[PDB]
Order: sequence, then C-alpha cells, then structure tokens
Amino acid sequence: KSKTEYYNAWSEWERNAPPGNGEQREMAVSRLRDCLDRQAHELELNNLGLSSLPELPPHLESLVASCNSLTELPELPQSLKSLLVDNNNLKALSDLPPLLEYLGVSNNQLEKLPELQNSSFLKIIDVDNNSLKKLPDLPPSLEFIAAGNNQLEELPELQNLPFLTAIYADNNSLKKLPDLPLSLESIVAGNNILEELPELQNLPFLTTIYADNNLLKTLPDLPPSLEALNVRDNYLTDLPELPQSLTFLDVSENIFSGLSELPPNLYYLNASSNEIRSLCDLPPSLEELNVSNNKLIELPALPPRLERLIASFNHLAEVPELPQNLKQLHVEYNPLREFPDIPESVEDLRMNS
Amino acid sequence: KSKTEYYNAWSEWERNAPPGNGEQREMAVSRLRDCLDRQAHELELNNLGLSSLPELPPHLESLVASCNSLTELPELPQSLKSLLVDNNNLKALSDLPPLLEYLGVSNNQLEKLPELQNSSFLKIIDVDNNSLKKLPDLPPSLEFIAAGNNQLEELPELQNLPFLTAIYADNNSLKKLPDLPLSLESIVAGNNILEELPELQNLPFLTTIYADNNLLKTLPDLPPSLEALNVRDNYLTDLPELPQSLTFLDVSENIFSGLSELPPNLYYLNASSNEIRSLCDLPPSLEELNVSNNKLIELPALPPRLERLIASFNHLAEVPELPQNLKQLHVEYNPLREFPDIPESVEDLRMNS
Amino acid sequence: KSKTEYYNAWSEWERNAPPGNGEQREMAVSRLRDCLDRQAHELELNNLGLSSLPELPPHLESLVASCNSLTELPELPQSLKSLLVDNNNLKALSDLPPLLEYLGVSNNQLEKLPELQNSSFLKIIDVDNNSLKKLPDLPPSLEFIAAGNNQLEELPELQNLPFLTAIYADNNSLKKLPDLPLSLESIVAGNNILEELPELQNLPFLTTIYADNNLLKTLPDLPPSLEALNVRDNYLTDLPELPQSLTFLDVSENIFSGLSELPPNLYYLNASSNEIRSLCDLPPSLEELNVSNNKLIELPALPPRLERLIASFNHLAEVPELPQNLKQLHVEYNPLREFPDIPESVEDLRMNS
Amino acid sequence: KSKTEYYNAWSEWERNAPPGNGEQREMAVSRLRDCLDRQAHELELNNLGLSSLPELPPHLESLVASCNSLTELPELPQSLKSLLVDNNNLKALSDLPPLLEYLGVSNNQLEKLPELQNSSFLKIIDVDNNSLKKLPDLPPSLEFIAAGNNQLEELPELQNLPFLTAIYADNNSLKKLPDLPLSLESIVAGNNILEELPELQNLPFLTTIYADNNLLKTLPDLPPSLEALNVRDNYLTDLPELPQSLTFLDVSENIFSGLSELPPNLYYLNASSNEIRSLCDLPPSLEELNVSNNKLIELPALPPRLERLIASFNHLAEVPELPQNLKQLHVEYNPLREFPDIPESVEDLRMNS
Ligand SMILES: [Ca+2]
Ligand SMILES: [Ca+2]
Ligand SMILES: [Ca+2]
Ligand SMILES: [Ca+2]
Ligand SMILES: [Ca+2]
Ligand SMILES: [Ca+2]
Ligand SMILES: [Ca+2]
Ligand SMILES: [Ca+2]
Ligand SMILES: [Hg+2]
Ligand SMILES: [Hg+2]
Ligand SMILES: [Hg+2]
Ligand SMILES: [Hg+2]
Ligand SMILES: [Hg+2]
Ligand SMILES: [Hg+2]
Ligand SMILES: [Hg+2]
Ligand SMILES: [Hg+2]
Ligand SMILES: [Hg+2]
Ligand SMILES: [Hg+2]
Ligand SMILES: [Hg+2]
Ligand SMILES: [Hg+2]
Ligand SMILES: [Hg+2]
Ligand SMILES: [Hg+2]
Ligand SMILES: [Hg+2]
Ligand SMILES: [Hg+2]
Ligand SMILES: [Hg+2]
Ligand SMILES: [Hg+2]
Ligand SMILES: [Hg+2]
Ligand SMILES: [Hg+2]
Ligand SMILES: [Hg+2]
Ligand SMILES: [Hg+2]
Ligand SMILES: [Hg+2]
Ligand SMILES: [Hg+2]
Ligand SMILES: [Hg+2]
Ligand SMILES: [Hg+2]
Ligand SMILES: [Hg+2]
Ligand SMILES: [Hg+2]
Repeated sequence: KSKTEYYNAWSEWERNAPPGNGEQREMAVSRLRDCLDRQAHELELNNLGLSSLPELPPHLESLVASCNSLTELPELPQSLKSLLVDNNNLKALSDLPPLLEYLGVSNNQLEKLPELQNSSFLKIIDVDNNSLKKLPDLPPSLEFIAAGNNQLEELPELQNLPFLTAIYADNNSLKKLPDLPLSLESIVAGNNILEELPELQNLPFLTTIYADNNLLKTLPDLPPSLEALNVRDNYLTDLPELPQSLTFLDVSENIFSGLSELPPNLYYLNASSNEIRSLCDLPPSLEELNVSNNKLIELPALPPRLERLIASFNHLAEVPELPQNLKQLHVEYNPLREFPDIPESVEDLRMNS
Repeated sequence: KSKTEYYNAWSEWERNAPPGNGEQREMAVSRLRDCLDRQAHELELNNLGLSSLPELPPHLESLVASCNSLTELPELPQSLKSLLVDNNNLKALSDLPPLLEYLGVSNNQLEKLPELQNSSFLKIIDVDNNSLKKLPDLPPSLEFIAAGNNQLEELPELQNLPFLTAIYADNNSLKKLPDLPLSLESIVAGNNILEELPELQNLPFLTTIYADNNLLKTLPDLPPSLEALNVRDNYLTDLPELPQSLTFLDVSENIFSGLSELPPNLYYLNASSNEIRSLCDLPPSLEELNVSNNKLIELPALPPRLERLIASFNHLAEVPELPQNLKQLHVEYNPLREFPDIPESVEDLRMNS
Repeated sequence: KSKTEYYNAWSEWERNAPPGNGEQREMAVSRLRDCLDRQAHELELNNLGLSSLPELPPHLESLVASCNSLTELPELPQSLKSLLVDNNNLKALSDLPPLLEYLGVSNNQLEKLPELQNSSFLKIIDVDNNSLKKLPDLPPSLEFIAAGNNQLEELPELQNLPFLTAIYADNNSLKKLPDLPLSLESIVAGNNILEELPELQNLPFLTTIYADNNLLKTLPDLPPSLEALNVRDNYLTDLPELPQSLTFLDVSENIFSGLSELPPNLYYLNASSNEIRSLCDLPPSLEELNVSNNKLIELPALPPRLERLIASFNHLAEVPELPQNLKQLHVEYNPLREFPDIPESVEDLRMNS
Repeated sequence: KSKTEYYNAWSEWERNAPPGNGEQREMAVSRLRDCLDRQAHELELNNLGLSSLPELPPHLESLVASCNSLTELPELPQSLKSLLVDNNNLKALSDLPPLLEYLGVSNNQLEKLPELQNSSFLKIIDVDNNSLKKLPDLPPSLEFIAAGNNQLEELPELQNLPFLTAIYADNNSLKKLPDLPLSLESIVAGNNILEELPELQNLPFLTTIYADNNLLKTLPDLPPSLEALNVRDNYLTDLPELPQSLTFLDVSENIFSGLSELPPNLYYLNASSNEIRSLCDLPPSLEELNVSNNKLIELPALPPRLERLIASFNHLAEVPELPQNLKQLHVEYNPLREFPDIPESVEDLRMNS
C-alpha cells in the first residue's frame, strides 16, 4: 500500500463521518498523515469521537485511540507493542498483535477476551470496568493486571505466574481468591465476597493488601514484610500478629473494642467507626491517627510525630497535650471540657459540641 | 412602687447600656412600658442583647427574655409561672417563684440549680446545654425534663415521679440509668456510656426509646407497647422479641449479620451500616427501608407500601420489582446489572457504579 | 343509617382490602368504630395505606386521612370544617363541604381544583406540591395560601382579598406577581421567573419577602416595615433604601461589589457569594454575618453582639478582634497570617489554608 | 573523610536522636550506609521524622529528605543536582550547590530564599506553601516555577526568561502580573487580586490560563492558541473572541446572562452559577456541560458526543433528547415535567424536585 493509498483511504473515511455526530475525523486524518509522514512510533487519536478507525500506518508500535466510540477495531500492525483503547464501546477484542506488551481496554463493554496466555509478551493488562464474567488464563510474562469492576466470580490460577507483581480484582463477585504467586507485591481485592483469604504467611514480597468490604471474620497470618493493610468494613474482632514493617493500617468499620500494641513504625492508623473503648500507647512514628466515631472517653498520650488527629465523634472531655508539629486537628462533636492549646503548626482545625 | 417609679427606673437602666455594646434597651424600655401600661400577662424581651434587666412589672406571669446576655436575673414576681431565659450566660439560678410551672434555661452556663423538688408546680424543666455535673431531686409534679448535653454522671431517681412522661438525658456521661417510672412515655438517652438499660418490660406506656451511641451488647425485654426504638451505633448482634406495636426501628451501626422477621406494622427500618448478608421477607406496612452500606447481594421482595428505598453501597446485581408508589430510590454504588424499571411515582433518584 | 349499618359497611370495606397490599383496614375499622362510638369531632386515619375510605361517620368536623393512597375521596359530611388529605394520589378534588375552613391537599397529583371562591369559610388552603397549571379565584375569607411547587404561570388577583396574610407561590413559573393586598404580611415566591416585583412601598403590614432565585435586576421601594428580605440569587447591584425595621437580609448570590450602611437593627446578614471587596461598618445589633466566598482582604470592626461569623473563602490575612460572645467561627480557606485569639464562648470552630 | 569516619559520625548522630521523639535515625543510618557503600546517585531519607541530618555522602547528586522536621540543612555536596526537602520546617535556605537543577522546598516556613538568578542550572523550582513575601530574580535557565500559596505582592519580571514554560503563582496577593515570556505555556494564578491581566494576544504558545477568583471585569484578547481557560468567580459579563483551539472553558461564578457561540472543538464547559437565561446551539464536540445553578427554562439540542450533563438547579420543565453515549446525568432540582428517557450508557444518575 502506498502513501497515496493511505492518504486516500483516510480521506474516504473522513468523508464517511456520521454527518452531525461531532467526530473529529479531519483532526484524525491530520495525525495519521503526519504519523505516516514522520513514520512515527506511536499514533495518538485520543478523544476525537471516532466511531471507527481507518486502516492504520504499518509498523506502528503504539496506538493511542482512547476516548472515542469504537465498537470495533481495525486490523492492527503485527509490529504493535502497545494498545490503549480505553473508554470506547468495544464489546469484544479479537486476538492481538503477537508482540503486544501493554493492553489497555478499560472502560469498554467487554464480555469476553481472547486467549491471553498465548501472548508471550503481555506485561500489563488493564480491563477494568468491563463486563467480564471470567478472565482467561494469563501469560507467564504478566507483570500487572487490573480487572477490577467486572463481574468475576472466580479468578484464573495465579500461583504459577513467575512475574506477577500486582493484581486489582476489586469490585467483583469473588467468593474466593486463588493461591498467590511468590513474586506478588500487591493485591487489591476490595468489595468482593471473600469469606476468607488464601494463605499469606509464605509470601515474602507481599507488601500491600486491600480486602476492604468483604466478609472476613478473621485473617490468615500475614506476609512477614507487609507494609500496608486495608480491611475496612469487615467483621474483625482481632488481628493476626502484625509485621514490624507495617506502616499503613486501615481497620475502620470492623468490630474492634480495643487495639493492643501496634507495630512501632506504623505511620497511619484509621480505626474509625469501630467500637473502641480504649487505646493504650501508640507507636511514636505515627503521623496520622483516625479514630473518628468510636467510644473513646480518653485518648492515650499522643505520638511526637503526629501531624493529623481525627477524633471526631467520640466521648472525649479533653484532648491530651498536642505535639509541636500537629498540622491537622479535627475533634468536632466530643463533649469537650476545654479547647486544647493549639500548636502554631496546626493549619486545619475543627472543634464542636 | 408607682408607674412613674417603674418608668424612671427603666430610663436609668436604659441610659446604663454599655455604650457601644448593641443592647436594645430603648426597645426593651418600650416593651416594659406597654407591658406595665397594658398590664400584660407576659413580657417579651427576646434577642435585644440585654446584659441585664431592670426591676420587672409586678404580677407578670411569664417572662420571655431569651437570647440576651444575662449572667444574672433580677428578682422575679412571685406571680411568675413561666421563666424562659434560654440562650443567656447565666452561671447559676437562684430559688424560683413558687408558682413556677415552666422553667426554660437551656443554652446557658449553669453549673448548679436550686432544689427543684421544692417547687410544687414545676411541670416542665429544660436545662439542655449547660454544664451540670448533677441534677437535683425533681418535684413530683414534673411532667417533662430535658437535661441533654450537660455533664451528668448520674441521674436523680425517677421511679417515684408520678407524672414523668419524657426525659432527655442524651449526650451526658451516664454509665447507668435509674429504674424508670410507670408513667414514662419516652426516654431519649443517646450518647451516654450506658453499659446496660434498666428493666423495661414492665413499662406499659413506654413508647419511645433512644439509646443510640452507648455501649450496649444486649437489650432487656422491651415494653410491650413500644413504638419507636433507636439503638444506632451499639454492639448488638441480636434483638429481644419486638413488640407488635413497633413502627420505627433504627439498628444502624450495630453488628447484625441478618435480621429475622420484623413486627408487621413497622413503617421505617434503618439498618444501614451493619454486616447484613440477607433479608428475609419484610413487613408489608413498611414505607422506608434503609439498609445502606451492608453486605447484601440480593434484596427480598419489596413491600407494596414502600415509598423510600435506600440501598446504596451494597453488592446488588439487580433491584427487585419496585412498588407502584415508590417515591425515593437511592441505590448508588451497587454492581448493578441493570437499571430497574422506575415507577412514575419516583420523584428522587440516585443510581451509580 | 344505623350504627350496625356503619359497622357492617366498614367490615365489607375492610375485607375488600387488596389482599397483600399492606393496607391497615382493621386499624382503620377500629378508628371509625370508636370514632362513631365516641361520636368524636375528628377522625384520624393517617398512614394506614388506605387505597380508599368507606362512608364516613356523619357530623364529623375533621377528617385526618393523610399519607394513604387515595385517588378518590368518599362523600364528606356537610358538617366538615377540616379536610387533611395531604400525601395521597388524588388527581382532582370535588366541590367541598360548605363549612370548610381548612383545606390541606398538598403532596397529591391535583391538576385542577373546584371553584374556591364559593367556599365562604375557607381560611387556609394548602395545595403545595401538586400539578396545578392555574389557581381558581380565592374566597375573601382566605387568610393563608400555600401553592408552592405547582406549575402556575399566573396567580389569581389578590389585592381584593380582605384578610390575606400569607402566600407561598414559590417554585412555580410566574413571570409576574399580582398587586398585593393591604393586609398581606408575608409573601414567599422564590424560584419563579419574576422579572419584577409589584409595587410594595404602599404595603404597611408586609414584613416578609422571599423572591430568591428569580430574574430581578432591581427592586421596588420596600414596605416601610419590612423585617425579613431574601433575594438570594438574583442580579442585583444595588438595594432600595432599607427600612429601619429590617432584621434579616439575604442578598447572597447577587452581584454586589460592596454594601453601604445596613439598617441599625439588622440581626442577620447573608451576603455570601457576591463580589464584595469591602465592608464598611456594621450595625451593632448584628448577630450573624455570612460573607463567605466574596473578595474581601479585610473585615470591618466586628459588632459586639456577633455570635456567628462565616467568612470562609475570602482573601483575609487576619481576623479582627473577636467579640466576647462569639459562638461560631468559620474562617476556613483564607490566606490567614495568624490564628485569631478565640473567645471562650466559641463552641464551633473551623480554620484552614 | 574515610568510610569509617562517615559511619562513625552517623552512629554519633543516631545516638543523638531526641530520646522519645519517634525519629528513625537507625533507618536513616542504614540508608546512608548502603548509599555510601553502594556509592549511590541518590539518597532517600523520606519520612523518618529527622529533626536533622548528619554530614552527607560526598558526590551524591540527589538528596530526597522530605517529610522530616528539618529547620536547617547540613552542608550539601557541590555535586548536588537535586534537592527535595519539601515538608520540613526550614525557615530559610542558604546558597545552593552550583549544579542544582531541581529545587523542591514546598511545605516549609520559608520567609526568604537565596539569589536564584545566580544558579545557572536551576530548571525547576518549587516553593509552594511557604511564607514568601517576595521572590528573587530567577535564573534564565528556569523552566518551571511554582510559588503558589505564599504571600507574594509582586512577581519578579518574567518576560526575559528564555525558557519559562509554566508558572503557579496562585493564592498570593498579586494585584498585577508582569508581562509574560514568549515561551510561556501555562500560567496558574487563581486567587490573587488581579484587577487585570497583562497583554496575552501576542503569546503564541500560551495554552493554559487560570485566573479564577480574582477581580476581573474584562479580559484581554487571548493567545491565539489557547486551549484551557479558567476564570471562575470573577465579574465577567462578556468574553473576548475565543480561539478555535479552546477545548476547556470554566466561566462559572461570573455574571453572564447568556453565552453566544462557543468555539467548535470545546470539550468541556462549566458555566454553572451564572445568571444564564438561554443557551443557543452548542459545539458538537462538547462532552461535558455544566450549567448547574443558572436560570434556564429550556436547554438547547444536546451535542451527540455529550457524556456528562450537569444541569441541576435550573427551571427546566423537561430535558431534551439525550445522546446515545450519555454517561452522567445530573438534573436534580428542576421543575421537571417528566423523566427523560435514559440511554443505556448512563451509569450515574440523579433526578429530583
Ligand atoms: Ca460503633
Ligand atoms: Ca457514633
Ligand atoms: Ca459492615
Ligand atoms: Ca461498605
Ligand atoms: Ca463572586
Ligand atoms: Ca471564590
Ligand atoms: Ca445567578
Ligand atoms: Ca439558584
Ligand atoms: Hg506511523
Ligand atoms: Hg472520553
Ligand atoms: Hg482519556
Ligand atoms: Hg465522656
Ligand atoms: Hg458524648
Ligand atoms: Hg510535646
Ligand atoms: Hg475530619
Ligand atoms: Hg406586665
Ligand atoms: Hg440569641
Ligand atoms: Hg430565641
Ligand atoms: Hg454481587
Ligand atoms: Hg460490590
Ligand atoms: Hg407491584
Ligand atoms: Hg441516599
Ligand atoms: Hg365520629
Ligand atoms: Hg406517607
Ligand atoms: Hg403525615
Ligand atoms: Hg490578601
Ligand atoms: Hg486568597
Ligand atoms: Hg471586645
Ligand atoms: Hg461554615
Ligand atoms: Hg551515596
Ligand atoms: Hg510528612
Ligand atoms: Hg512525602
Ligand atoms: Hg420553568
Ligand atoms: Hg424552578
Ligand atoms: Hg440521538
Ligand atoms: Hg452533580
């Protein structure tokens, strides 16, 4: 196919624009042209309303066509390494270029994908916000996958994936998680119907876990190097032993009546909306404490590093001495005897009765 | 004292106004005058900024002087039957006229009151929003008392009060409630530190109970004619047998995993922010259902009378058939397969993902 | 008709209940019975889901049947003086008992009413939240009418009504208001399409005006004894001379670049969301000042009576000295140099940057 | 200095930790060690509470020490090219390494900086959220500067800066802007006290302008290739001719009574909280329309590409036909005759009366 055949095919499609429709085909024909004419690497046709695309420049490596109205894709160069067509109306994808490394098709209406484990170089897959009832088996080169907000009832098996690092499977219908891979670094699976978590204690690189909004009564022993744990809105009464590496913990909307000693490097603690009665001493590394909406009548001595204190909706008659770097103080709706002495660092303040 | 002595005393006080201060003493001197001159029943000096009052017209029956800046009151006619001085800066009250029937002194800085049980005609007492550490014994003529938002650690004994009908003691520090009077109709005691409620089952007129935001793990058997129960934000797993008269129930922010059959006249049910998994059938009299922020994946068949459905933040894939008079539909943030068919009655709608 | 015929007619209707439907006809048959049996004045059938009513007890004076599902009403006793059927599905009303004094039919689907000016004792009419495209002429005995939230394009003529005291005609499509009656005390007509107000200066009892959310560029001279004026969200640049009786003024969401001297008894001033640059001195009676979201860089000296200061979203580098009774301070999002010294009265505080 | 001298100096400082204080000096001594031991490029000591730093490894190029508590910095290697010490308590900076390219010191308490125009390789300067009353002259290599939220009354002269691309000077006290450089691509200066903008029409690369929340009555002729304009909350009645390249326009909170034809590629239009009466036809490329809180009674025909329609708080009796890809519909509080027919694309809906 010659330059002139491309150019001409592109002027045909541009005149094919649904007349009123708002499609910026001229703008699109200019980008194809310069792209063919500059023999660029990547073609950017984002947000031009296209309800379709013409034949693409051969040898392109990356197609950026998101935020259009595609229901179908044209044939793609076999040189293609990156496909970014999020925010379209695709209802299915066909098999893909064989060198694809990056698949982005989130915010589409996908109901099924091709056989992903045949694409030997897919590193990153994003099919967030589609209508997938199930996931195909995944290729072993996969490094990252986001499949949140679909309608998944099960996930593929994951433990054999040699390079999987992160999974987003939140907002689905999983009742169970598969055994996880040793390389996994993070798992985000909030809002599923997990009645339990798989075994975690043997995962030496798992650093982040989100399992908020599920059905947990209990947690397994944690990965020894866990750093951030979010299990907000579950039915937990107790926690397993917490790794000394933990630095972010969200236990809000559970059913704790107290918390025993937290690990000593914790920076952020969100334990709001529990039934907590008492706090004993806090880690001195703690910078943010949110215990809003609990049943406290006294707070423990405040960590010297604290910069954020959210203790709204409790029964406190008084705030303990505040740290010289407090930046945010929110202690609205407590039966407060007196105004604590506000440090000069405080730049955001709320107080009430 | 003559008209002229009154008039003159009132012009002295009016010239005594702190100069800039914004006090509307002229306005006040006109009301005293016409009041003396019309020999009115009641004197209205509300919201004129007075930092004080002069001698009052003799024989008045009611003084309305709220929303001023009084720290002290003048001597009051012994004819006085009603004293409304809410929203002032009083830090104590002296003994009162002996015919007082109505005492209103809420939104002041009271730290102690006189010996109330000596005032034989006090029917209604309001000392909400003061700084009372304790309540005096109450007169047996008391019909109503509101002492919410003080710093009460205990309440007077109440069971001997022959006409007590309603108590507001919410937002205090009660760890315990006294045995309640047989005549009591309503008790409002949210936000105290109740570890338990007194015996209720023998109270044949108790119709309303608010004990939200306390420390209850369990409830006593209820008054057989209970109509409204609010126990939001406690630690309840189960309820006692619910009276068939119950028509308003708030169990939000407790720890229910389900609810068995509700009484058949219930009109309003707020069970949001629990851990509910399933609902079996609902009372057909139900007009409002709030089960927001639970763990539902299916709703039960909807009552024909329902006009308000708040089912935001759950896992529903679909809304069941809606009743022909639904007026409000809020089902935002559910993994909703499809839009339910909205009845023409619906005037307030929210839907999302 | 005998007791037994009533009783029996009522048991027929009760068995006629749509089977599942949730209708509390038994409850309704008990109230009719005791009502007939006690020969009560008023019959209360509120909120029982009735989709209809049987024949009513003769000689009743008041019917309370609101919050049901009526599309039609039964014949009413000619003794009827009060009809409260708000919150039903009526799509029309027939002519009414001739002694009716109180008509309440708000929250229904009325598209037309009978000839109201023939009912010689109608004092109060409420047909708020219906679908009335026009109002019938009104009877001269009318004292109050609320016809807000209908679809009125015009109002009846009002100036001849000898006792009209208050009108709610807000949320309609009026492009114009009729000349108003001398007795009128209040007019609420927010959210219409008023391009102008009628002449007001000759109304000696008008005390309250709501005309927020219309199309005013200008206001007529005001009633000399005006006390509350709300003209929020119009296109005003200037105000007419303001009566010294004015005590509530809402000029928020207009286009003022400043305000000259306010009357000296003003208690509340809401001038938020204007383009105000400067405030000169304030009335010393002022208790609430809301000037949020303006273009201020300095506030004027604060009135001694002020209890509420809302000055959020401005450019202030500092708050002036606060009055010893300030109760509420909201001065969030101002480029604040320093924290003002908070008086011990302040019970609600917000500060930020 | 030898490895051992470093190591030892670092153990001295670590033992110097204020005892309780929460400072993670051990963690810091490990990073210095491995950094010296790996002879890394960059040293990362973020968020360890340090109230100080020991001597740094020589030849480092980048220091990341933000989110500590420094009031002072140690001497820095002259090899230093990047200094990231945001979120500390520095009250002044000394002269910097001479090869510095990146200066990050936002969220500190700076009151004055050294003589910036002597640092010949500073490309990026961020001193957002400090207390600078004035800016020093800038070096000609500057590419980006953010000095928002300080207390600047004037800016340095900018027009001579050969490579300046972007300026953030929002939230200051500027009454005037300097003439701008030909290379400038974006200017963010919301919330200052601009009474006017400099000449813009000769700026061929200016693409973005934020001047929301100032005092503009009028705008200069715009840069011919302008793409995004935000002038929310000013006093504009009219706009200059708008470039056909404009694609983002925010005129919310101004005083427009209408808008004539918008440029044909506009994607987003926020004209909420004006006084708009009518809209004539819209650009067919428009994807977001926000005209909330205006005075509309009819909308114009809706663009085929629209995905977001925010038309809350108007007087509409009906919504026109909705586009097949509408994703968001918010038309709450309009006197809506009927529910429009919702397209299957709509995933976020609000409707009300
Ligand atoms: Ca709780
Ligand atoms: Ca609570
Ligand atoms: Ca829960
Ligand atoms: Ca939840
Ligand atoms: Ca403004
Ligand atoms: Ca503003
Ligand atoms: Ca407006
Ligand atoms: Ca408005
Ligand atoms: Hg190309
Ligand atoms: Hg898009
Ligand atoms: Hg995009
Ligand atoms: Hg307490
Ligand atoms: Hg409390
Ligand atoms: Hg301290
Ligand atoms: Hg907060
Ligand atoms: Hg009197
Ligand atoms: Hg007041
Ligand atoms: Hg009051
Ligand atoms: Hg589900
Ligand atoms: Hg979900
Ligand atoms: Hg039905
Ligand atoms: Hg809601
Ligand atoms: Hg009766
Ligand atoms: Hg109702
Ligand atoms: Hg009602
Ligand atoms: Hg300023
Ligand atoms: Hg500002
Ligand atoms: Hg003062
Ligand atoms: Hg506020
Ligand atoms: Hg190093
Ligand atoms: Hg920090
Ligand atoms: Hg940071
Ligand atoms: Hg309208
Ligand atoms: Hg309206
Ligand atoms: Hg269409
Ligand atoms: Hg909205």
